Amino acid sequence: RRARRIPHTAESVAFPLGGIGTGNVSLGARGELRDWEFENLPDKGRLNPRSFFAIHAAPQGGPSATRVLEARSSGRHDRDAGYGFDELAGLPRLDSAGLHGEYPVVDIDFTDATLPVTVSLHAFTPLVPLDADASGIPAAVLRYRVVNPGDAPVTVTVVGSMSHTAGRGAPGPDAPWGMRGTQSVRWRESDGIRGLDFDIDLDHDDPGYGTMSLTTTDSSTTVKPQWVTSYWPDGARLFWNDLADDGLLAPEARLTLEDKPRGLFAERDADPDAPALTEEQMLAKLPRVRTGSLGIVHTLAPGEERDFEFVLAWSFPNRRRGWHGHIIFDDALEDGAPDLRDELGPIVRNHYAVRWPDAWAAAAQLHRDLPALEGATDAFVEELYGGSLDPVLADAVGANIAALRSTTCFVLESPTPELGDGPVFAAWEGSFDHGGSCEGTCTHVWSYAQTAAWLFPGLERSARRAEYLLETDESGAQKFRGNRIFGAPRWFIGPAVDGQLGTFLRLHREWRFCGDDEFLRELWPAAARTLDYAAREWDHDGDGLLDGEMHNTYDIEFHGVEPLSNIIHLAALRAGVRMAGHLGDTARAQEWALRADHVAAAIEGVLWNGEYYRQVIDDVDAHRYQYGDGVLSDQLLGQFHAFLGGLGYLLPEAHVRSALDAIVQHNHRGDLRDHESTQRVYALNDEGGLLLASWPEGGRPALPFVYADEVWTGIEHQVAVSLLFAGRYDDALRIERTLRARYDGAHRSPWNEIECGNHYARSLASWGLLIGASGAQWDAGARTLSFDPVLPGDARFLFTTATGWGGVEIGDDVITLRLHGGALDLDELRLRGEVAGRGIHLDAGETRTLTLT
Amino acid sequence: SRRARRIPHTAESVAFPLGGIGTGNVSLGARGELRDWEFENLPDKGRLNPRSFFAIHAAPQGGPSATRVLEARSSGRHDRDAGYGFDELAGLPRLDSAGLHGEYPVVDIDFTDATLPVTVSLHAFTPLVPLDADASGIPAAVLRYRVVNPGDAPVTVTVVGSMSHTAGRGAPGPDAPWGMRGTQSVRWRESDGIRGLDFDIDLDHDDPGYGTMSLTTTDSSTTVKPQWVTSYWPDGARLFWNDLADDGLLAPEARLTLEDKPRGLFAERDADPDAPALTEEQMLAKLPRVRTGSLGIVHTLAPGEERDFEFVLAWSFPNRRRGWHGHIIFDDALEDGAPDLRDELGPIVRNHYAVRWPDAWAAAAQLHRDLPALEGATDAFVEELYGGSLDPVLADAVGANIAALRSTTCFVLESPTPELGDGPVFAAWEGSFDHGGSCEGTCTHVWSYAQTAAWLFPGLERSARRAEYLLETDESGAQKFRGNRIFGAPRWFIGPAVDGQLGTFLRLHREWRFCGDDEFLRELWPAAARTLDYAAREWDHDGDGLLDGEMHNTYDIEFHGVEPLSNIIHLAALRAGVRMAGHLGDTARAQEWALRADHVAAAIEGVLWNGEYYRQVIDDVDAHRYQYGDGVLSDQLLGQFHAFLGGLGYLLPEAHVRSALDAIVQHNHRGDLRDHESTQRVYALNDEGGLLLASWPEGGRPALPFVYADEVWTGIEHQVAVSLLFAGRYDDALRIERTLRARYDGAHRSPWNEIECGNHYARSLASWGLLIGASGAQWDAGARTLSFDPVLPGDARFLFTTATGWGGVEIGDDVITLRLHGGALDLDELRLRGEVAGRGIHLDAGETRTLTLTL
Ligand SMILES: [Cl-]
Ligand SMILES: [Mg+2]
Ligand SMILES: [Mg+2]
Ligand SMILES: [Mg+2]
Ligand SMILES: [Mg+2]
Ligand SMILES: [Mg+2]
Ligand SMILES: [Mg+2]
Ligand SMILES: [Mg+2]
Ligand SMILES: [Mg+2]
Ligand SMILES: [Mg+2]
Ligand SMILES: [Mg+2]
Ligand SMILES: [Mg+2]
Ligand SMILES: [Mg+2]
Ligand SMILES: [Mg+2]
Ligand SMILES: [Mg+2]
Ligand SMILES: [Mg+2]
Repeated sequence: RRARRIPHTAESVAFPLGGIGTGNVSLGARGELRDWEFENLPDKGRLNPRSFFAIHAAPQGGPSATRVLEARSSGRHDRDAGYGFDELAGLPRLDSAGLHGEYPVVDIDFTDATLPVTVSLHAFTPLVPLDADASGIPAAVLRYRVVNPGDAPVTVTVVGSMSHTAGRGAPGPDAPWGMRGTQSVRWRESDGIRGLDFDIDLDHDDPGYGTMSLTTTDSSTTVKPQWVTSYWPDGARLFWNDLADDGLLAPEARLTLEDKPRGLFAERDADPDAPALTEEQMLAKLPRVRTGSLGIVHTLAPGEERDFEFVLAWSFPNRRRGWHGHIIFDDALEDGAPDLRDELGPIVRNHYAVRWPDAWAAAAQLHRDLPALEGATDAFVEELYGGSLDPVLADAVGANIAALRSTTCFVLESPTPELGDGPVFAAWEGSFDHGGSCEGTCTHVWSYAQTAAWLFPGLERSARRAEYLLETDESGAQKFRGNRIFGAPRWFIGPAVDGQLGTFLRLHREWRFCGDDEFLRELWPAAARTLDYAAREWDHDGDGLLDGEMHNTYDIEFHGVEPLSNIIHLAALRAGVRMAGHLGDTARAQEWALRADHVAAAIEGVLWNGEYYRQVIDDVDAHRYQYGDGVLSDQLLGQFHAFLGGLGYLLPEAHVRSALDAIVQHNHRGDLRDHESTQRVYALNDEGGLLLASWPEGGRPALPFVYADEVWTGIEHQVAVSLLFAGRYDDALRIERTLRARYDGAHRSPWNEIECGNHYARSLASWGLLIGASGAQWDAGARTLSFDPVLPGDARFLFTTATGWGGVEIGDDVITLRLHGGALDLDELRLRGEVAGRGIHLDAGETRTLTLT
Repeated sequence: SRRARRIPHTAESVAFPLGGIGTGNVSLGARGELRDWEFENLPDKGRLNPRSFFAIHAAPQGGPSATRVLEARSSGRHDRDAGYGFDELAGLPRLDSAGLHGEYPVVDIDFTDATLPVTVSLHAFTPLVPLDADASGIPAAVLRYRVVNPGDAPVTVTVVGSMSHTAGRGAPGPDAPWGMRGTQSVRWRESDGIRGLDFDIDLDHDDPGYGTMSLTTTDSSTTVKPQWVTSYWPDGARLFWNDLADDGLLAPEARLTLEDKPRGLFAERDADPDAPALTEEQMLAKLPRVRTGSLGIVHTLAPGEERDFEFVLAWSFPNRRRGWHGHIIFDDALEDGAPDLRDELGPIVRNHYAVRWPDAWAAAAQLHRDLPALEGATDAFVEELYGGSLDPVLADAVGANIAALRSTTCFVLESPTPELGDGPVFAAWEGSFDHGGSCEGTCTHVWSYAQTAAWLFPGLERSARRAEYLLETDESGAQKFRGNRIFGAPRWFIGPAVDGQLGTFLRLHREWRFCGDDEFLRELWPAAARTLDYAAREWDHDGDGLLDGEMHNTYDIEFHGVEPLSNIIHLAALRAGVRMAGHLGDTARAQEWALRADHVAAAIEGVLWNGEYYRQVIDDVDAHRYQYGDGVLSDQLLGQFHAFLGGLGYLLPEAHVRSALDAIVQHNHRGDLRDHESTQRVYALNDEGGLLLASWPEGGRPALPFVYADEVWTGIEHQVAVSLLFAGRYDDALRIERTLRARYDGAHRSPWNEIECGNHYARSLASWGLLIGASGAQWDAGARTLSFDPVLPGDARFLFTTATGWGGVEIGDDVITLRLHGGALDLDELRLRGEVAGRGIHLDAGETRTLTLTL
């Protein structure tokens, strides 16, 4: 296998299935399902009762074997009440496993000393670049490949057993058995698929309502649609008895073995010769989760390999209207915007529910379209992980896509009439284990996130329209957390300099990617105002440099004069000139171009110290949370945006390189055992990482900004991307190797970079590594595509554009474009600053090799 | 040189619990970290106490200083969802490694580090004084850091404890800003011969969440920051570390907040933007409500010098909400009969320890003032339990499991019900979930397994027997197996369990035999005798003397047919009944019971014995769910465990008892569980071993056997190993114990926490019987006789207890020595291996007597 084998003992490792906005379930390195979080909230560590795969292998004329299809557990076994009944941890398992993840696809290869067959699991949820719907199906393929390496036929049953997740409620008389409603399960065969269809009797508009399914297209099935529900776990024992007996299953004659509540379960007030309860009446007194099993049965010849293919699908269509987070409280709202919530009502739907209002619909789609969906997914994996990128960089780019497809992000169906009809992308900053982290598609965080802008640009556009149409007032003040997507009044807190101007940079990015001038024009009156706001409101001494108190991503305000704000502003001005001039807004184009030149001069005159850019302040201790002559890792965040936006260097190339080099030299730690931090920990011990700031020349405040001693993968990524554009390949690679080692499975999961929450949005800065490594520059307005790889010689990269995606392959004398999705109609193709092709058009499925001479 | 085997700092499960009987607890991990902060009348495994940690500043003369948290480095998962948070101070430098050496109640944690210019060890304990439940119930612990200077220059060392109070948390909402329903306080205090930090909270004194804490020393060489800065951001910790790492000295903060008014993200929406600053007091009212302080002790160590930096951590949460408030005995499960006193009695029951000690400081002051005697007793205990002849495996099993008795699982109430009169009453959960009690009501079917308190704190067990007989036993002799009436509530409506009810009667005999108090027995005797007669009357439907048909038991199901668990317990109960009846002059009842017992033993042999073991006789093992038939039930001879411990000897032919025990071992013990198939709960798995509850070596497995048959319970493992020691099957006892304790050797589970339905599970207290069976200790307080009969020949040395006193017994063929460490002992006879060693032996604490044995 190409991916690195992660052993079954790496307990943190979780490979997430599910798509954009769908919610998720993960596979651990034991091959177990974990982190069941379908229900519009995170739920790391949620155990789904009785939900597992199992194998019965019956060698012809030989003893049978029956195992759960999981490697052995390891680690702490001191659960407070033991592993519970519903975990079935006492059933026999496979000795070991290795997990090989190339997100969105995983392979988990099992090893066992005695099982008479060998097993692997291939799993994925499709990902189709530029197709957010196809990439947002609430379902996953679970495909178990079984090999008979023995000399006699083996009859193999692979059986998924599953419980629906819906229905939990807080303990109480409205939630007997912790369940607010009662589940159902049945066998179903319709829509070209067969299997188990789960439901619940909650109201159609209850936020907790949802469905699940476990299906196959395999005709060779054996089923127990509904396990027995008794007070004791009879269901499970009967299931195992049924499976290990013969590798076949039957429906249960009786759905409960209780006649009436007795012994410990007796109702104190029951009439002791009440009439017999019907089974339905007895079921009404019992636990409300339901479980079924779908088995697929094949006799494998000596040597034969066969796939046992399932789909697991789910649908929780209803969200409560509002973030219901921990920041934007209904008493932290400012007056001024109409409160639409009573009129619009208490629910907003997930977008995915328009096509797939229940699990069956999603399953049926995934099975019907599997060749194309899988074909796309596989082409994506091959381009992303099978080209010339160093494996570390492919890992950083690819694995972090998981954040975009996690509970951190979601897509709402028409949440507010003010944006018109259609999907609106919105996101937390991250996911706490059990709730959202930091609501409002936070602009100072999300400005670092690049992945969606290149893979699902539609989503990012929908978000920019919320910020400009709803969250930007007449003066140009833009909220950095948005509440108006729900119809709710705005958050009362004011603008952040990085969030407001980062948003403006993202408007440029979005427009550059799609080429849609109408998109830009709609947002332009508000966007221009936000750029004007900065020079007017944030420069108190009229020198062109933003100064004094401005709020930033560090949750504090910087004072004095300093590069984070100023270099972002410089980039925004440059972007603003491009957009203004294109749109014919000649007054702003001129005004901003003058301003930009003046700012760049003033940055070099004031903030540059001959090695890096730093904060000019009278007294670094006069206000808490400053940094002064410290080296701020984000000093050049503006330049990261500029490189990615095709704006090149904002400042003298040698000065930018010096500054980057200072960041690497001073702020990168190979080992953190001696680091003296009172802050949050995302790197420690024998790990390394880029610090947010350090003070190599002294001047450390008593109380520096409150995250200065921390390590943020997002900042690591942005700096590495800048280093790539600057030609500092070795250092970018070292940053990325070091940070991804913290996420190699030993202590943290590859598919979950963390900050304030799991699947943290800043981690999506990582996509810029592909861009920087390849020097990809797509301008949809010019219809030009160019590459300029940092490393010389032969190369092969994934690329995206608005209209199409594929692979680029570069040699001495030729460049090849192969398109896997959509279409490409280039005015011009450039390689290393030279014209490689004019008028170059390709359709999906076509390859063109162009001579460079 | 440490006697306990070294547990590495990488063993994440390991937690050495400080605290005493009924006090609540905090634990030490193998990194030397404090963890599992659970002082407040409920379990709380995994609760992190913000800003609560020890650190060292080591300033070598003429060398670079080192400032470190006095913990080894963490080593497992680091993927906390938000990172390690500010208040964990996980980004401060730590030590390369540590080795934990626990001989409960004492622990030593030895740090190793390549950069620190001194070497550090932590010695910690909460005193344990056998037979003194109060002295063993101090809500405090000693934390004594030994620092050695192995280098070549003097080093000025500061060892600093920083600590937050735990009190005040509230459910999310407007009255719990920052998650805190009250505001804590901390101050420097010097009083009662001690000094340090005194923590309080502005909750009402009767609030269940009210309490205090203290961190004190008697060292005069202190440096202190009594109250860290409270700002919106964690300025306090930054200032703390700047202050420590600068010079190893601390100062009080001139400003208790660095906020002038709420600003920025914390600004109040409606505030006037140019509002003036608030006072410091008004500003603190708007800020987080936990308070932190730091007590440092400073000494300069010459090359080769060592010094103790001694702290005491103490706490007090005096108030419990009246009632179990568990998950079984809800209002819809309450019986009409006994009237509801709850409204008449008032909403709070106090912890017993809160009678003696008003607050944390009081308990700290006691512990410091009395420390030489308390520690002396504790050290003498440790030496007898762990420094004698027992195989270390056995000493481990006996001593580690005491933790359960001193955990949140158990507590002691001040006078919860007028119906028992005034005084402390012991009560217990079966266990402790991570964040709540497991299975309320001093459950009798579970607690009948527990032996530790009956030998170490018998008074506690007597107080509980009174609740059962006076409160939970009706006029027919039906006894509840979960007791709600201690709180003045109606009884639970569920009826008796055969093992619970008869197990409690066996424990009455046990308690009476230990103490020799006929008045204790007489008060309970009418109720107790009715509970024994209840069995033969109500549970034998075919007149054969054997209990038959539907009887509920510890497996939470009912056995049908006729089967040994019930019947061999009954046999044992009858034999104990005869002793008690005979002594009290209830001569007619003694005779009746003796003859009934003779008939029961004969019927057991004639019906339940199959030539190899005892089993369930039933027409169809599948006619009723949850049976076992011809399976081997590990608990078949539980009655015989009681009988052995109660001095009653073999209940059945010796060869048959040994055969059955051998069959339990042979059939139900597993060295490895890779091949095991269980749809049940997991307490043992994979490459572990254990004793299964049942197995079917000759077939006859029901489709749905009892619901725990395929499980492994340490309590059952212990009871069987105890019986095996009595029966002379030492090797097999040791094997069961070796295998079970290996499950709790720190690799996957903690030595100090055997688990079943909950942490610190009461059944694990069967482990005390290993000492009794290994030593063959037989104490009869009514006869004033003490005998030993060790399973292994030759020289031996054991802990022993009696009602009046405790100590060490040293045995050879030439002499037997008693050394009494506490109390007194007045023996009419001392016997060894059935022979009189001496008569008229009178010892006081601190004395020894060595008797030469006859040739
Ligand atoms: Cl899109
Ligand atoms: Mg959790
Ligand atoms: Mg349905
Ligand atoms: Mg079958
Ligand atoms: Mg200025
Ligand atoms: Mg490591
Ligand atoms: Mg075509
Ligand atoms: Mg075309
Ligand atoms: Mg917990
Ligand atoms: Mg006080
Ligand atoms: Mg100082
Ligand atoms: Mg009866
Ligand atoms: Mg009978
Ligand atoms: Mg082994
Ligand atoms: Mg192991
Ligand atoms: Mg000798």
